[PDB]
Amino acid sequence: SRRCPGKNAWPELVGKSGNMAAATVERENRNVHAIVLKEGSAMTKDFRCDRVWVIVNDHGVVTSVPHIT
Repeated sequence: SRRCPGKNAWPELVGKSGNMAAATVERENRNVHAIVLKEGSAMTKDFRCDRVWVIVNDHGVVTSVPHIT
């Protein structure tokens, strides 16, 4: 059993504002929730469909792929 509804990764978000990214996740996937954080943020590592990490740079730009994590 490992198949959650909604997209699990938004590679196309790489390069977009952490806000637009998180929004895209919660919007495109109403079954998940995205959180905004910068590169190196002390965040969980486990897997959570309702949780999507939005890693952005000092400019608030999504540098890492926002995927169900």
